[PDB]
Amino acid sequence: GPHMATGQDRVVALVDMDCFFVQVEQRQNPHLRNKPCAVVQYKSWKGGGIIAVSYEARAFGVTRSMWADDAKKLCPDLLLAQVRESRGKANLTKYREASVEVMEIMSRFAVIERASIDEAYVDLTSAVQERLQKLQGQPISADLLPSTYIEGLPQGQKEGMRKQGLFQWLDSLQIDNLTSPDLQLTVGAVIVEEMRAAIERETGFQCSAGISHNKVLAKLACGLNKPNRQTLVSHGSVPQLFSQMPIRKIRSLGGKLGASVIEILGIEYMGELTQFTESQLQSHFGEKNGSWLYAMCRGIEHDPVKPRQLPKTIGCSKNFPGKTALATREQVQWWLLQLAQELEERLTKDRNDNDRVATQLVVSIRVQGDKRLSSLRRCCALTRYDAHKMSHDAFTVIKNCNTSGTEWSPPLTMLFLCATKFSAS
DNA sequence: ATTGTGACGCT
DNA sequence: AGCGTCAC
Ligand SMILES: Nc1ncnc2c1ncn2[C@H]1C[C@H](O)[C@@H](COP(=O)(O)OP(=O)(O)OP(=O)(O)O)O1
Ligand SMILES: [Ca+2]
Ligand SMILES: [K+]
Repeated sequence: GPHMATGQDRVVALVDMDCFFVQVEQRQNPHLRNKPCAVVQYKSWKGGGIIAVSYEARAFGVTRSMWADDAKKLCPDLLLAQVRESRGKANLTKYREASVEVMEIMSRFAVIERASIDEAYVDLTSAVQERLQKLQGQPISADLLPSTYIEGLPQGQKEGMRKQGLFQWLDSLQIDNLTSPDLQLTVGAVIVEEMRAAIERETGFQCSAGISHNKVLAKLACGLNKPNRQTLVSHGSVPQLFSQMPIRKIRSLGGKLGASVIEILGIEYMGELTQFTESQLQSHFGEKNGSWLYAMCRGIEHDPVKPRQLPKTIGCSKNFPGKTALATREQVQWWLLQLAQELEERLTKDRNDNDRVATQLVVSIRVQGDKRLSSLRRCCALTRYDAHKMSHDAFTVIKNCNTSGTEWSPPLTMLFLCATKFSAS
């Protein structure tokens, strides 16, 4: 009743750069704009691996993690841009720098949590209060929400329906109540329209966004209307929305845990979780997961938007699949050097830009025929930004994995160097 | 022969 | 600490 908290205390947005690496390449090369096109890493094995796909190309069935030769079968006019190669591996610097452009604009409007290179959560609660007090009672015009969908409306041409739903929502709004969660979300959506307009004006990049009361709903909302649109998911919209939502679509339930929720409880949709007590869910999935599931099938989640615009780790990884697996000492040392040199370059830039120094080096490897994605993960001290020293230390840390009697066996299928544990500098 | 990231939880 | 999960 009156004491049941409804998770309506915050306004949270999730901003997601539409096919980001593709947009970066389309900005640089106008011949790629408004065409079916994709970004690929490497080129020899089956044309290279596709890692990003424009919406025009998605219409032909082109997806990430598909070989370029196969994508060309689906879409023979597909245009491709290749990731830069430096020191023998893919180098994502162009995309990291573009991401910083976007994140810096978002940070003007509100505090952000960098979730990935192309995704950030936005805490809008204080921004909405400020904008509400600046309104002082006037309603919100549809003209302030030109790309917003209201999930679940209209009820009772795609752009025509978008506007019908928005009109239903806005006519229903009680603007006089400065504490109405639905009003707060709507003002959040106005601010996100402005943020998205600023991103596009100042970078050329388009994005989609979700606006709701927490991060999981904001992420779910963001996915409902792409590309270049934003979606408001109100608390009231959750029962219908969840009633036919596959559990795997909710952030963190797309893996083994979600599969076990489905198998153990015999359900398919998020909304079905409401039938179970909190103790029942904790009994199947643990105290933390159980309480989380109990609240989140009701639209409630408390995970904060962390004030963190920079990555916490700086990592350099390369797979050596099939017959490219590393089999000699000279090879392992040469690739550790290559990785360590990219890492030193990025670390020196990070120290200059962000006033911090990493203090721990994580070295990880995969060994041929090992079922796990990482076979070994050991850490050593990171005391100066020197590629030769880091590569020597990584070798020293992994060298007892060699079971030979100048050869390396079993062959190595992945090397990974990661700088972690930053401290202010 | 999805690769190259990056965040967080468990024990 | 090292390993596992999840997503991007
Ligand atoms: N597995 C991956 N390997 C390499 N890069 C990836 C991988 N997954 C995603 N990315 C890269 C390419 C994307 O441009 C960028 C953002 O990822 P993601 O948001 O999932 O898709 P996207 O931005 O390309 O399209 P959209 O969000 O519009 O559906 O990160
Ligand atoms: Ca994206
Ligand atoms: K993303």
